[PDB]
Amino acid sequence: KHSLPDLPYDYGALEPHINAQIMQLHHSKHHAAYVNNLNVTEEKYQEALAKGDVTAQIALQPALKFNGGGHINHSIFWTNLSPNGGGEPKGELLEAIKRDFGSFDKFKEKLTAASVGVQGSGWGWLGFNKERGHLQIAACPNQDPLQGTTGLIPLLGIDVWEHAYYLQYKNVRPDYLKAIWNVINWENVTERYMACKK
Amino acid sequence: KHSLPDLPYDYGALEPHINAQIMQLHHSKHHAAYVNNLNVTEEKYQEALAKGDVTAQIALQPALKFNGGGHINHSIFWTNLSPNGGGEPKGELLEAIKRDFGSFDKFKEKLTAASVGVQGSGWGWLGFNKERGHLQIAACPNQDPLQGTTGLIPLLGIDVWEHAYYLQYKNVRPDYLKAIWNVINWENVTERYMACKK
Amino acid sequence: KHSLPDLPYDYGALEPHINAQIMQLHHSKHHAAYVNNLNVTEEKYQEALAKGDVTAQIALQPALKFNGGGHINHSIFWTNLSPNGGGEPKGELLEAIKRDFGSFDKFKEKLTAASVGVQGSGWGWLGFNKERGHLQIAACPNQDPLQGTTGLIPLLGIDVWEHAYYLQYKNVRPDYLKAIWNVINWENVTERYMACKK
Amino acid sequence: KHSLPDLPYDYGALEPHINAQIMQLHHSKHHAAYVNNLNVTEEKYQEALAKGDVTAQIALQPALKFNGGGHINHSIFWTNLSPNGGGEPKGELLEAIKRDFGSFDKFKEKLTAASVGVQGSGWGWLGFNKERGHLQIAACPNQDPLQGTTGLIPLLGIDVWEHAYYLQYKNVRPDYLKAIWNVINWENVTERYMACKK
Ligand SMILES: [Mn+2]
Ligand SMILES: [Mn+2]
Ligand SMILES: [Mn+2]
Ligand SMILES: [Mn+2]
Repeated sequence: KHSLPDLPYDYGALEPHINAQIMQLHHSKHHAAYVNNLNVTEEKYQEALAKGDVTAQIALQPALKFNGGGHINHSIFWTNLSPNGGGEPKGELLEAIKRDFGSFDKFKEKLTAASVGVQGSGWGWLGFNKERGHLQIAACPNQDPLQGTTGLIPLLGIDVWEHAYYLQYKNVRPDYLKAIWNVINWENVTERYMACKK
Repeated sequence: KHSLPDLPYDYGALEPHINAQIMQLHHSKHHAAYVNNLNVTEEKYQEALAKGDVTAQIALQPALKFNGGGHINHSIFWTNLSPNGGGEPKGELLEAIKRDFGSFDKFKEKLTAASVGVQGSGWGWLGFNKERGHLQIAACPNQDPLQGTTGLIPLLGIDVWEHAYYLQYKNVRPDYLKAIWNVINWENVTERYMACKK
Repeated sequence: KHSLPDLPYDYGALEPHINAQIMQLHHSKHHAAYVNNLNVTEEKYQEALAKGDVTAQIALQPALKFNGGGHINHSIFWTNLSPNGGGEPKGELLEAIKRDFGSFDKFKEKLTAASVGVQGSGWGWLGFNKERGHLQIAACPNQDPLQGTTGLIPLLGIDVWEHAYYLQYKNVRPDYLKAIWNVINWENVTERYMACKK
Repeated sequence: KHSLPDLPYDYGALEPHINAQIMQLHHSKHHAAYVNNLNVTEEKYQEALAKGDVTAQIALQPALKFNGGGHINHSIFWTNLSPNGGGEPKGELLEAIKRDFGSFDKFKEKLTAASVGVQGSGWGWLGFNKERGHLQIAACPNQDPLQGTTGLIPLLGIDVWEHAYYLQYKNVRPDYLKAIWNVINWENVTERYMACKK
């Protein structure tokens, strides 16, 4: 079975950057949608695998990636956010940011960059490229997962799907994206960071 | 130059199905975004064509389709909607619907079908397949145009991009999709229809 | 376990249309490659499913579709070919061809059409669209299966991957495509046809 | 007008690695195909741009990228190959290879890696990522150009489209890929390299 994470703060705790109406729905109506369909599909995909049924296995695949990836994209997100989060990453992570984007503000535009240009629905990502032992920004389509689709390890991800900001910023994706920095829980983005080791 | 169509009714005129806050923004902040970037890109793409510069031509391509298709997808949409629109297509169009989906409610389910399943951002489409002289439902990704990407002729399209319903239906795409029928200006969907001739 | 079909004729039996060097390799070196990797992957995909491991499940997906689809695309192919095959489809199938493409020669160009324009590697397909009870030509990318990716039922498929003709027609895909008609086992393309029933 | 480059050696000059039957056809029948269709399409695309005809512009797009990118992918290729080419990149380029893949054999494996895994038709690429001032291996689909589609600068590319090796290595892509090293004209791959400057 797969289950919906409780988010590490109330809905309320990310005001004013992200309002609680958006957190209310992102977690409960949105993320829960994916977990449940992940479950129905994975269910169906251990049945069809078992029969060796390669066309219904291939047919259950976009379903599996949308909800699969939609479950794990949004599960990393809540953790990347926190009220006593925010500011700039201390220590090691910061230094890697410095070593790879030149400076934290250069790193910040480079990620607003990726995120603000997702044509349609998708995500912006600060990832880790462990074959090259460095940071790496990537943007992903729909709920297409960073590691499931590129092999890069997710440290920080930004949802730019309209359901993530619209009820608040309306058409202005980059306003959302500016608010977002203030709740970025660098203490966890670092934990993910450290996990990766050279 | 490309210019933003005025929509054929005030924002207000599609209440309660689509509220005027949504119409206000879809036309003004959203569609206008695409026209203007269409223009900057087409500008740049007659410069680079002129230099025979095939890599910057290929680079301006997703930009051109997003805003190109985003301009023409949304320009057909306003025309497919009207207050004294709605109900059931009379005459010829209805009959083709009957001949191709069996009945208008079978046709309606088949198009909610397409639309409600757009993984991510995209559109549901009642099109015309002129190589086979019949109707044809198609769903398109992002602002990927029906005829620019499939050759099918657009008669009726439904935006299922979240920016089309979210401020009102929130996570409930199919509620939007049920409201939508009541403003469907069949008189124009028919005009597009007739244009196609066998 | 998945196993390689024996092909229903010797390599030799499709001369001169397709030479036996090509049949030798298509079946033995090519198709067998896919079956074996289908097996290793499906193996790995019942392990990771079992652990509920959604990122390695999503990572095994292009592997599964390439070899999955590559196994079932090529398994339908051999059956669509035969020496005492060829000519035009008798009875019902022919009539559906007449009803959907106007005539067998109109149907033949419409399928050379699809096949000859596969940008890169892929397949041309005479399929069945069972939601609309009619024939339907479709072209698929790489070893992307007709029914696994579109829901259409495969009656006749043409490989236009270069490995299918190159050792013989070299750069001339459409020469291959003309030869191909002469070995088209219409007796089986019909059996697939009939299976579909309205 | 666009014109076919003469290749910098006779067909013959890359034996035994790539045979002259393959060079004969790659340059003459294959690359020439793309130049000519580039030309017809670019022609049509300055007509339709001129009329502001956004759906026929979007329709001429896959045509333009296939032949556009197919023209420029194959034009860089001939230059990356030479008889008095081969071996090990001297100086600066070598050092960047050392700095980015650890060693030239690690770099070689990493690029056979990319190339040998192109599902279907495509290319493996040693590129330059000028926003990060370093080397970067990328693999591209069909004739999808490195810089036109990723912004990375092409220094060395390997065609793994079957038309590049099949008449010689048949199903064995990696044999082709091993032969390939021996004709790699490092003197030019370096010139492209140096052009990029930090
Ligand atoms: Mn989301
Ligand atoms: Mn819209
Ligand atoms: Mn094949
Ligand atoms: Mn080539």
